[PDB]
Amino acid sequence: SLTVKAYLLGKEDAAREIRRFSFCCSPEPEAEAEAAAGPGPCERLLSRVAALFPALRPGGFQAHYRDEDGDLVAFSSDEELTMAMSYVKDDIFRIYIKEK
Amino acid sequence: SLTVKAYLLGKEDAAREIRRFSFCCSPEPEAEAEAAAGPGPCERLLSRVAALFPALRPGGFQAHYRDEDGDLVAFSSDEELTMAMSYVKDDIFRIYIKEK
Amino acid sequence: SLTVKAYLLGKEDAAREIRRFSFCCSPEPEAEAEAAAGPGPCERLLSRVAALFPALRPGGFQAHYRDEDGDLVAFSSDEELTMAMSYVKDDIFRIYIKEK
Amino acid sequence: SLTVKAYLLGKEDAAREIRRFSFCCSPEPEAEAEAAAGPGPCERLLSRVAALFPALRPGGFQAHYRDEDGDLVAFSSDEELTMAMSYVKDDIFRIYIKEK
Amino acid sequence: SLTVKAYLLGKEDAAREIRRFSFCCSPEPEAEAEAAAGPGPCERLLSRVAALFPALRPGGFQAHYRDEDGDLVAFSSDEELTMAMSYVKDDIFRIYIKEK
Amino acid sequence: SLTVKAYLLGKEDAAREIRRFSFCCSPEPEAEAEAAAGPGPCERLLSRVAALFPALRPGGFQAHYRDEDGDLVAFSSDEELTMAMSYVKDDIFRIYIKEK
Amino acid sequence: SLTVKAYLLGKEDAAREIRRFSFCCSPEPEAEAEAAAGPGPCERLLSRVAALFPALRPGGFQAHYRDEDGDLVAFSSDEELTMAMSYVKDDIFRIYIKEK
Amino acid sequence: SLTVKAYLLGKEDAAREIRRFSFCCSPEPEAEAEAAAGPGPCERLLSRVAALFPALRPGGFQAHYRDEDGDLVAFSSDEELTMAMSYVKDDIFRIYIKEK
Amino acid sequence: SLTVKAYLLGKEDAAREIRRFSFCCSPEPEAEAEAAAGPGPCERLLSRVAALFPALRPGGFQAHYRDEDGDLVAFSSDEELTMAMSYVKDDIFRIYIKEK
Amino acid sequence: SLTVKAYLLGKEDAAREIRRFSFCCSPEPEAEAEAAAGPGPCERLLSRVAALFPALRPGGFQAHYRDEDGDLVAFSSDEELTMAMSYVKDDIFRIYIKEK
Amino acid sequence: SLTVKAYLLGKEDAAREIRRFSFCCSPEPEAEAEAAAGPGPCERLLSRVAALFPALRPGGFQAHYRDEDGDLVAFSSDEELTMAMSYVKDDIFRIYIKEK
Repeated sequence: SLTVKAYLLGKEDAAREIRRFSFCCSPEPEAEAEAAAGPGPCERLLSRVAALFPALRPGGFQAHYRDEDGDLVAFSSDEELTMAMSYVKDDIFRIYIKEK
Repeated sequence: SLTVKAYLLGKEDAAREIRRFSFCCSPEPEAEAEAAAGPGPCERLLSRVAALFPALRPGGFQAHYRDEDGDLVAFSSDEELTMAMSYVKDDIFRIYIKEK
Repeated sequence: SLTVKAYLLGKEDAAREIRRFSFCCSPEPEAEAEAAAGPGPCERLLSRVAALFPALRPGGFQAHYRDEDGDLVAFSSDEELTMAMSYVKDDIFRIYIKEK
Repeated sequence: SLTVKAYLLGKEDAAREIRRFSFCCSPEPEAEAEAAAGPGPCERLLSRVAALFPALRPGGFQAHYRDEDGDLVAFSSDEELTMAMSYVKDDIFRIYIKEK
Repeated sequence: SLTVKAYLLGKEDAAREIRRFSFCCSPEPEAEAEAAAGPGPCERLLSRVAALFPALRPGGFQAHYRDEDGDLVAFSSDEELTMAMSYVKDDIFRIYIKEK
Repeated sequence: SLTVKAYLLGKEDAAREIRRFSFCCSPEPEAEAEAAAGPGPCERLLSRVAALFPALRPGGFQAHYRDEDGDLVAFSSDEELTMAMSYVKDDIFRIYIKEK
Repeated sequence: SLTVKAYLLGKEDAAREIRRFSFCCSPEPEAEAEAAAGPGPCERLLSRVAALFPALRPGGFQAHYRDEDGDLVAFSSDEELTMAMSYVKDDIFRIYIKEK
Repeated sequence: SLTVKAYLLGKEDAAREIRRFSFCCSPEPEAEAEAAAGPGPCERLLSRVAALFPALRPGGFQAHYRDEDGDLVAFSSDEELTMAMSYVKDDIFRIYIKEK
Repeated sequence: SLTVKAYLLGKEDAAREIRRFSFCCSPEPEAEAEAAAGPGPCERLLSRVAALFPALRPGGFQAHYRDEDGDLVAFSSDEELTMAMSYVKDDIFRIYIKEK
Repeated sequence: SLTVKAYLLGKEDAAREIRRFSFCCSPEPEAEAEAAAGPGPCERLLSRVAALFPALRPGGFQAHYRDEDGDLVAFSSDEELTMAMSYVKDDIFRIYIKEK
Repeated sequence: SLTVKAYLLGKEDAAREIRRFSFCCSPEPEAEAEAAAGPGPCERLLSRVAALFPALRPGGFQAHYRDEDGDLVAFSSDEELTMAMSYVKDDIFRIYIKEK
């Protein structure tokens, strides 16, 4: 299991709302194309953040993760998630949520 | 139940009058053609706003709702109402009333 | 018993006069059509505010009550009164009186 | 699905009315010549904008879309629509409606 | 039994009112759909906090609980309650009440 | 018998006035609905504090009692009184009186 | 492997969006003219920045890299890339993305 | 029930050992002369203090209780115990144990 | 399960060594006289503290627990343990170990 | 793998030397009694700290780990190690080394 | 090639002398036991620092490297060097030299 921490950013980049959800270490929830048609972790995470942060649009936001440099990188692909977890050594995945 | 908030706009787009009414989560009040002859939610809402905002014409106004972008979209169809509620996560439906 | 507080608003929305009256928890003062011909609480309240606030017209004013959002909603129906009291938990009903 | 945003322009090129409609990602609604006799997306869009913007003529208007440069290009062909969508990366197609 | 401590937060995030209630270790008060139609602990807690904190709206507030990091996470689901109790080792469940 | 000590709090939460009254260990003074219509200890205590602390409103105050944590919990129910006495081992019930 | 960091510049030369991608130390992805018809690294990088920075045009931007002096040099040739990497000693290639 | 706290005093009247035992509010444990032959509370208390404070003699000590003045009064009679409890209002009986 | 925290006291009553062990909520480990011949929790705890605190004698020490007053009470009976746990609300039992 | 961080403490409890070693998540290095004769993790860790901290005795030191309270608990048993790791969520095990 | 930067520390942990040397990416300079009899990188580095920092003893010093936490870890084994380089992403290995 891997708890993912999300940080909501308003206009002054100030923490509006905080919420976390339990995630599986598994690559993807489903295997069939009826349930995985390419993505998996990204589409899963972006789903929870939507229901968790109703303050903004359901799918009208980008999640930005810090890199080795610290800069924000708006991720939106499973390939980018596998990389983002490579940074964190612990079982906590922090990310910066922003509404488009 | 779903409370619908209406905002009256004069000439300077300034809030003239504020009023709310309790609405049902149901699709339509009646089923017979004697009582539903196509519309339902739109005709119902537009009815209340008229009696609630006597300051203007009874049926000589358009209700504009914000979209995902924020822009105003003068709705006047049930199909447009079902969509407008899809935006709001809460049980409060805000709309911008304007007299023609 | 339920004390109703009224706030008179001039031109600058400034408290002109303040006055309160004792009201009954009962639905309506009378039952016969000779004394209740539809309304009850609204017609009763609007009656007192008139005699209490002679500064303006007797029946040429609208009483606006705050909602869950805080916005003003010019009430003028018994059905709207029962709802307005649902907001206040205490035995004090505050309202914003304005002359038309 | 693809929401198309339209902007009405008066005399001072000022936003008169705003309205949006849900569109299909599909090439055309119908395949038979009885229902597609050459056009498809253009004729479909121009149909909605007419019913949506009754303020002007039903078919006496031209829809202008921004290009790579930003300039307005009055489109009126399906071949031009497929190209216009190539600009927008998102699922929102903005266009400038003008009455002839 | 499990005593739940709630902390009311005004505008300056200062403790407005403090109140506690005795809760059952049981999963849910009732089993029938007439009495449990999905939720249980969340709907129960949120019910008490409403009657306990009349200072704000009855159901117009979000309860935020500290996580392993300490950040506030506005919970509103039974699945989130079972997790929140997993943090506290004692028989005291602290939470931060905020009115919407 | 059980002596109840009350502490009056001004603006600086400073002890304005101190007064005590002898109470009965009994559940309620009366049994008939003409004399007990639900409450008993709360309504009894709140009655004395009013006559004892005329400095403020008769029934426009809340009595807050310390819990196991020490925090103040504005009680106003008999069910809450039976619990408050469970804390004190002695025959002295201390409480913090505050005018609304 | 070599991570390339890109910096998006608006109108005030302020960092709009940040995103990184993993690159190969290899000269070119493919060798055949069907896949390398002259360029290689430039065309590859400019491809990613496009998909990564959809905020602007797909191929309507120039990437500027700092020199020994620090000044910006809009590169757009493989010969210029091999040189740009000669500056950085680490495995991180920073560049300034600007939309034309 | 009544918890009795005992304080052991060495040579410098310093608290050597602390220990408490649960006592009954009842006058005497037994009624028959085979079990009550005059004393009751004194003989009972002095019994526990012996087993509790083995540091000194089993029955070679005197228990001194504070009076209204505060001075120590070596009690050793049931008649003296009933009086000693009359001082304490709470359910805690403190006494000063000293070995002869 | 119940973790018991022990505090070693030298000559200056300063924490020499700290160590904890997991205990069972059960009354006693065994039931037969071959394994319970009267005691149970006391003999069990005093056993662990010995092996845990080899700094002093194996069975030449007394464990003192705080009471309602805070004073130290050298316990050495199962009847005293059941009482000591009645103080702590949590699942942590703190005690002051001293070598005789 | 699990990196264990050790902190050397002189006379003023000041960090004398810092050193870390890579450990296996496995229960024990060996299974045979020739290589595991009861202990495993404790004997393994205490072995490394000795070779790593030659400043003091090889086996004349105690490693103290923080608990839930924060206090130091001189561990020296495998059963105590499994518990110490239960505190840390990450893959880093910190401990306070002290020479006897 | 890999340049190793060393920092000399006096009494006030102030940078006394700075010096760097070019190192090989290779595991060890020699393979024969006449030239590698176990160590390699450590013995090589410690050799240069000696000739480079004649201010102190030739082999009477310890080199401390920062970890993931930042704390100093006096390394003196090849196994520790391979790990220290794993931290630095660049081709620069910084270390804190201290004379024993």
